[PDB]
Amino acid sequence: HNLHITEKLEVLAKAYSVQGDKWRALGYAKAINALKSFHKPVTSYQEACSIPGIGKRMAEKIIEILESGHLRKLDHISESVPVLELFSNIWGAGTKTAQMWYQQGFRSLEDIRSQASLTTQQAIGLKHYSDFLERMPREEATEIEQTVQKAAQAFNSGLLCVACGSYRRGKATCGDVDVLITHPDGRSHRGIFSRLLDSLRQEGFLTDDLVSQEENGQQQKYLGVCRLPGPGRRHRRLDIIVVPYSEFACALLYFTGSAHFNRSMRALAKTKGMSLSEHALSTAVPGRVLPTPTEKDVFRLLGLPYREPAERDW
DNA sequence: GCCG
DNA sequence: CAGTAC
DNA sequence: CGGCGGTACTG
Ligand SMILES: Nc1ccn([C@H]2CC[C@@H](COP(=O)(O)OP(=O)(O)OP(=O)(O)O)O2)c(=O)n1
Ligand SMILES: [Mg+2]
Ligand code: NA
Ligand code: NA
Repeated sequence: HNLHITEKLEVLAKAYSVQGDKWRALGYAKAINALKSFHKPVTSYQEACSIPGIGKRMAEKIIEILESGHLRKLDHISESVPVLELFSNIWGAGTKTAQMWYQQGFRSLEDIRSQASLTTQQAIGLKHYSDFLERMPREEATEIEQTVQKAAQAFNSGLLCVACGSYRRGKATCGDVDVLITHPDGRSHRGIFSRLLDSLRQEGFLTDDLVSQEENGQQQKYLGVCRLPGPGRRHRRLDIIVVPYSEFACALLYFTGSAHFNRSMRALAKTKGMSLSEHALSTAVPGRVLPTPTEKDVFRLLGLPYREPAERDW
């Protein structure tokens, strides 16, 4: 739907975000969404005030954009913001690191390459800078998930592998590939990361590891980098989680998202004296875990109608 | 920034 | 722990 | 006045 007030607001929101004002940025995000959810182009100050997520200050900005066709605050955004955005788009660097690099006089990725001290993660993020900002066709995400599934089912064919994130939400393109792995017997998921990752390494599929606590038998996730074989391939981000079957629905719901949708659902759980995580839906406090064999049960226990993954793309 |  | 990440 | 989702690695 709408509109063009949001276009101005998003510039401001991004400026707040990269500069580290996360809660103010959150407020803008919620306002921007409320605006995008409204059917009718907002006209009245009082109208743009009745909307949940819109207050006195967001209203005024809306009124100025309606009257003047401009938001004066956009003329006074710090000159640092484009460089902060450039730096924080390095995987493994966030606002704190970006701000420090900026304070140290760095202005370009060449500055970072030649003069900044990089964490192991950040060096990987930098060397794949363009690739990690690309989205892949969902056809490619299928190939990547199948690669993971084949390696997994090769040593335990009962392993259940499901591509989640934007892929499961049906998006045409994917930022990365998110794969959930579990086992219906409730125990054969334990300790498999070593075997799975070793297998994917043997064929040269994995190219870099970002987060992978392989000294821990209770490792929950792998975040890394892969590349399919042959010409015309880019490096793609790969995220794998391995979960016990008892937590399947909550893990699936979480990993499917969207992130915004997860936050909304967890917010709602709080209002009902409950707590929702990737492990379980509980009553609040620890608390008592509720039985959730399927995603549908999570919605039901929260008093919600079920939403298909494509309807969770918030 | 928003909200209770 | 703070930072960054999902 | 003061929280905003809930959680998993890293060093
Ligand atoms: N702050 C976040 C980030 C992610 N997730 C969850 C929901 C989405 C899932 C995968 O994360 P991403 O890969 O970042 O999201 P995506 O929906 O798959 O989008 P993209 O196509 O950009 O990867 O993990 C979350 O709960 N909270
Ligand atoms: Mg994803
Ligand atoms: Na980053
Ligand atoms: Na490791």
